[PDB]
Amino acid sequence: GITGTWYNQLGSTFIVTAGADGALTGTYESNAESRYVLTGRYDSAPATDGSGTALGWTVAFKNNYRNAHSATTWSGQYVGGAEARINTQWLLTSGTTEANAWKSTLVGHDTFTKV
Amino acid sequence: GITGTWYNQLGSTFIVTAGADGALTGTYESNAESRYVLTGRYDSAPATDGSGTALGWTVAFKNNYRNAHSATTWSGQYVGGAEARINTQWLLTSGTTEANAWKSTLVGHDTFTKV
Amino acid sequence: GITGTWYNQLGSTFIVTAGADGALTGTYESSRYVLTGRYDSAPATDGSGTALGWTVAFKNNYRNAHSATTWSGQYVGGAEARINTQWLLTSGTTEANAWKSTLVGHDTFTKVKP
Amino acid sequence: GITGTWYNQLGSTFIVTAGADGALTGTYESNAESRYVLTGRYDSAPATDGSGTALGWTVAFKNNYRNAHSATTWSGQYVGGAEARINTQWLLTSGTTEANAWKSTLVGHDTFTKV
Repeated sequence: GITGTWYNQLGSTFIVTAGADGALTGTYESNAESRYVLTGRYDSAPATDGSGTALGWTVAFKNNYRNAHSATTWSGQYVGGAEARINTQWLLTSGTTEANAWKSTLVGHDTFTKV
Repeated sequence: GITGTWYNQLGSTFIVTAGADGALTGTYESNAESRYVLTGRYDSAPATDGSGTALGWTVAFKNNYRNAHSATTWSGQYVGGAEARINTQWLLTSGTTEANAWKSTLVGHDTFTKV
Repeated sequence: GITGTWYNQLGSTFIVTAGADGALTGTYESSRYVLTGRYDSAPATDGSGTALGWTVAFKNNYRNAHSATTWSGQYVGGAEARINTQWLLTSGTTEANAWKSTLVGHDTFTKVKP
Repeated sequence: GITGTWYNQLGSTFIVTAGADGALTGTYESNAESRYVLTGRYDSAPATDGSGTALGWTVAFKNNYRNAHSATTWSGQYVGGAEARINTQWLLTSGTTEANAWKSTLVGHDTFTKV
């Protein structure tokens, strides 16, 4: 149930394909200039006791039009049902010098839904 | 630079290839039963001011022999500098029922060297 | 403002007093546990929220989970006042297990109970 | 073993007193202008299994001389011995309008020593 289009609570969209071999591939859209490659992995053989399915993905915010010198990783789980959701925590890291490496990484969370 | 074999503090091993317009491919190891696919992205065109290179990757802990029902993401940066390092922060999510979701994610930090 | 009884999404109760010097004191029920913390007693005019944080160690007369949680976040006043936080829960582990010592999560607190 | 003067890798210094039933009280500094109150809690009855002692504390970055409109919380554990250390992860949150809340919280790690 992961394959498809997902929307977060504030304008972002991603299209993902979940491969048989646990791969996650797609596009993240924040114009073709706000589109980025997404790649990741997911548990292709989860438990059927009501647990969600573990997954993660990465976007590096560089495309042929712009480069924010920053990458985000999302770690979380897919939960199906009538109300399917991907609940995540993410880490945003920017390229800094050594002296500023202390302030390099933001942390947040994101919920994605199919509508 | 990023391409190579890296080791963290505890002793795990990650072999990565940096290619494409920023693809990260490879394996994580902690023997063949401990090997898992890794996938991520990186800033293929970092700043020229001495900043590091942002990157992220994902490992889902399922292979042909084992399934921990969980995935880890590393968010961080590559420093070419003195000895090259990758300094990361990570999130490990496990699939949980919805009632135990509050304790699904661990957070920690990892430094990699080619030594 | 911040002073009052707060509840998170999971029904836990946070009774806190905001002092005039930026101290936060009170009690947390996830019986009760002592909480202490700090807040910005003079935030920005500009519509910014108020930065704050607090800690609870999960030890009282009944039980001891050998753990402490810290919440860091901000208060946003409004028709619906709310406190948006990220938290870190650290348990005592041996050295070899330290890598799995810390959970991370997010709590939203509100003056109305779920 | 917690009561005293602790130092992180970045210069920063913290003086804490551990009260008998779990209180942590002290100052965080790096001159008066750079001095701020800290308060936290610790497990006043740790396990005897050689596990460490859980604690946490908070500093809000406001004193009589300046206001960063920020608060940092440290969550971690005291590890005793000759090489006594406090290992932490932290969250730094800044006040932000609702529009900039995604980028309000920094995450990182710090290690404290008695020397």
